[PDB]
Amino acid sequence: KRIAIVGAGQSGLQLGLGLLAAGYEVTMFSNRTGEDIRRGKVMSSQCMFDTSLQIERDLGLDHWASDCPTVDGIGLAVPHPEQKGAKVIDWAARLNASAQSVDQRLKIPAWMDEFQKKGGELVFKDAGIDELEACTQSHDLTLVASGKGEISKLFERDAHKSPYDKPQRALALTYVKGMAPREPFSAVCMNLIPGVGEYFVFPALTTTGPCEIMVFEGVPGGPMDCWADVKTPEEHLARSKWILDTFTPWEAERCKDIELTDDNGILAGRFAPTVRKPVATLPSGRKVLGLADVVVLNDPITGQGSNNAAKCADTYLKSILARGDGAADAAWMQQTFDRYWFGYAQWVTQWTNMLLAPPPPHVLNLLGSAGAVPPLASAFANGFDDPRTFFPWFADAAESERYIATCAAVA
Amino acid sequence: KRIAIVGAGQSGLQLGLGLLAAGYEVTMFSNRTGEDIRRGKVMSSQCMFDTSLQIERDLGLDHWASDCPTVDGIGLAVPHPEQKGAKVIDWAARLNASAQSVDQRLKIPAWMDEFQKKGGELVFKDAGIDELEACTQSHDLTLVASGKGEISKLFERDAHKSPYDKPQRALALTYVKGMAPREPFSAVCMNLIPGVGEYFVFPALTTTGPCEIMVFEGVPGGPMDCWADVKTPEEHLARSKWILDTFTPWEAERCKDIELTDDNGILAGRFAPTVRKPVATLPSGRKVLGLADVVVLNDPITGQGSNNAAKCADTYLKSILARGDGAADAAWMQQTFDRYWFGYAQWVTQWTNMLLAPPPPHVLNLLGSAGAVPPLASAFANGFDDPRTFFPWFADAAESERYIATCAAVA
Ligand SMILES: Cc1cc2nc3c(=O)[nH]c(=O)nc-3n(C[C@H](O)[C@H](O)[C@H](O)COP(=O)(O)OP(=O)(O)OC[C@H]3O[C@@H](n4cnc5c(N)ncnc54)[C@H](O)[C@@H]3O)c2cc1C
Ligand SMILES: Cc1cc2nc3c(=O)[nH]c(=O)nc-3n(C[C@H](O)[C@H](O)[C@H](O)COP(=O)(O)OP(=O)(O)OC[C@H]3O[C@@H](n4cnc5c(N)ncnc54)[C@H](O)[C@@H]3O)c2cc1C
Ligand SMILES: CSc1ccccc1
Ligand SMILES: CSc1ccccc1
Repeated sequence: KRIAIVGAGQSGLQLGLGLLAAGYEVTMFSNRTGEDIRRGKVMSSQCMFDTSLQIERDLGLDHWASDCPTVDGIGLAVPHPEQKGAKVIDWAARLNASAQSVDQRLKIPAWMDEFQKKGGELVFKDAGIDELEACTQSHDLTLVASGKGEISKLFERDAHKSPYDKPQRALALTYVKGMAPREPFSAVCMNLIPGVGEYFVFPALTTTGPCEIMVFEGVPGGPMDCWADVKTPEEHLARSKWILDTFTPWEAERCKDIELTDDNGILAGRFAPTVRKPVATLPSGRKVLGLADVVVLNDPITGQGSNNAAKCADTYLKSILARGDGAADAAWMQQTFDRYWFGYAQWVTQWTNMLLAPPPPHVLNLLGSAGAVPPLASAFANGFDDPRTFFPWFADAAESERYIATCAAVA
Repeated sequence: KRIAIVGAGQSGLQLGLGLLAAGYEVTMFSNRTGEDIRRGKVMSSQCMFDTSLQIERDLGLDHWASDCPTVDGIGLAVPHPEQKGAKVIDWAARLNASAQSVDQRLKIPAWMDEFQKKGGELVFKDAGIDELEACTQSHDLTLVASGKGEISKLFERDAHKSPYDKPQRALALTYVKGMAPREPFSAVCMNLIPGVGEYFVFPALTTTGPCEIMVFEGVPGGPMDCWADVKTPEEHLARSKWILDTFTPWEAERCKDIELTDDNGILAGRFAPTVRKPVATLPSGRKVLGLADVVVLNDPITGQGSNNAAKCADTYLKSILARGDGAADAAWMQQTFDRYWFGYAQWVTQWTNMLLAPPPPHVLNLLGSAGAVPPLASAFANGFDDPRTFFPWFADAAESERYIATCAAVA
């Protein structure tokens, strides 16, 4: 009945609040104050689809639902190789239920406040092995929910579940005000630049109100691997507009008057997709369980990290509650992760790792057919809510043709 | 806001009650009265695992939860080829949360009563095309939830999702009183007779109170394809005991004083696993959507039909509620099924169709290893709650060896 969590992030706080509500005692380690998180740099574009949002609703944690703009569809565009400034693919499809992007700068600090108000023990320290050794002696279970923090490397990389050992994209974020709203409905507007990268943009809620978030992913060494020489916010905004002018002029028409939401509404970085073994053993022989990005870390190209974090914390909470007074031993830890991985995250991860690679012919045919077969576009869009629904037709050519036929027959 | 359902069974009634609670008008066609169902022959062994049970809880429909015996684990035994009357494999593992088997003779008629009390329109008739033509003119959506009824063949068989066109097992059920309870916990006791068939037994609740349900599955033409000459209840009970004496004498020790719960607590039959296309078009050109066993029908060897029905009706209810005033057209119908199939039922179906075939070597090694690696036994047992968690390690030899290693490392 006493649980410790290292890392006051999305999964750690969602889990901790769920545990307090179920009557557990929870100790949490945070390496930052709430206000420094609110005013520091953005961490994500955190587009959460309806199933993830519902996990939050069900815990009573959808505190921004009324004020956050809804994201109501997915759009996909590809530049026309010949015609200047035109697209050869340009379609959209509605989500069956809205997505929402609530800035983690808002959400994480407010959930830290709620955690304390609900009786959690917040401890402020950059935690290391010594804190984990202490926690495992005074608590029935200790989780590491540290995201991309260095302590996450305590867990052993799972080579067989990690096909990549290098970053597959160069990343940047720019949060802006003044973008022309998308009509007639909002969407994740996905621009796929063949051989170069991707630009995604959608509305969100941040610390100065509603905005849109521009998301840039560049094939390393290509024209959109282009943030190294950017050293000021102003240079960042300018490089952002430069990308749209150069590769997606249709989107640049929406951005004639964009400004940064704030000077810290920017980010640039990269990382390798990595899966890790969930059970780490400390020097003392005691054991800790990794959560969410500590054990399954994906490139953001499919917008699944925050969705994975919510779904992972839900699965771990259910497993803790079902265990009761049972021992939180390594077997239980491993089985808890196994259910998440084999039941769900392996399919999110396989799909995302496929999309980082160059698209094979059957995939380009799927993307093209979706522009003329609205049921297939709808399947694409709503697959973002449960990427299991892409298999096997997205990854295999013969099955892709069968599914196109199924969709065509009901259009 | 007006919905018609043909077939007053598990999925149709669960869906109908969910719809009434959400404010819809629901018309339902039943081909039997509630009392004739309560007193007629058994229809299933309906072992529902925790996720399915929770769908019922969440709708307020767990009316027997306190009185039904819990099923708390899974056991697996294989006879020893040499040693007489002994087993070469004999292990068990606890379920993380209980399963329960509430006889459909109890559940379906009580839910019919509740359906009427909550304002549903129950119509008593053996429905055919004429009723479907009428319903599609007076309702916004018409579903066919007819199980193995003849009208289910209105929907087109999906050859590519149906590897079998003949029954793979000869089936029988015997509901009994007086069986020695399993100690120290209850379980689905699975007896795998190599090359012959399977005997499963577990506690349940029926119309005369708590019982156990014996489940017999025989490879066609083999020693357990043995119900053709049985023509009375007494002969049925006797043939049931004969099987245990001949192939599972360890189970016969529990059955020295068993009696039928009632003369209609017996069943024998067979059918081919079949998947169908979800959208059927009537002579008028109007369309209907199939539900649960109408579109995905599996052999009962994995105990998944009632679980699939609950999960299918949950997915369809969520899809209806999300649609709102949107058209219930063929595309929406097809996408609703697609989410069920690609997201979930394809994996239940692939797993079950593999187990009907002879077990390959890596599978026999998995079953053997589970007796000495408790984390692998636990994975087997709790996989019954979400068969997605068997992939890819159950179906591929190299991945099975990797998972055995993972389980061994935390034992
Ligand atoms: C550029 C980018 C774009 C993204 N876009 C999306 C999107 O559109 N949709 C989506 O679903 N996901 C998106 N994500 C992913 C998502 O933001 C993360 O996957 C999610 O935050 C993971 O939650 P978590 O709990 O695992 O980690 P985090 O939310 O990162 O929480 C980890 C916390 O632990 C802290 N910590 C680290 N080390 C220690 C320590 N020693 N002691 C104490 N605390 C420590 C960290 O500082 C942090 O506060 C994006 C990510 C990036 C980088
Ligand atoms: C031997 C056996 C053992 C089983 N064991 C298990 C187990 O342990 N666990 C498990 O999870 N599942 C088990 N099942 C499967 C499970 O019982 C079914 O999959 C489940 O009942 C399917 O629900 P449904 O709504 O699709 O169909 P049903 O529950 O069968 O409902 C269909 C209804 O429609 C009626 N109907 C048919 N035609 C018409 C018509 N023209 N008009 C009106 N009504 C009509 C039928 O009479 C019936 O009442 C077993 C099945 C069998 C046969
Ligand atoms: C930031 S990349 C992405 C893709 C899809 C949905 C949301 C975000
Ligand atoms: C009736 S076969 C079976 C198998 C597993 C669980 C329940 C039933």
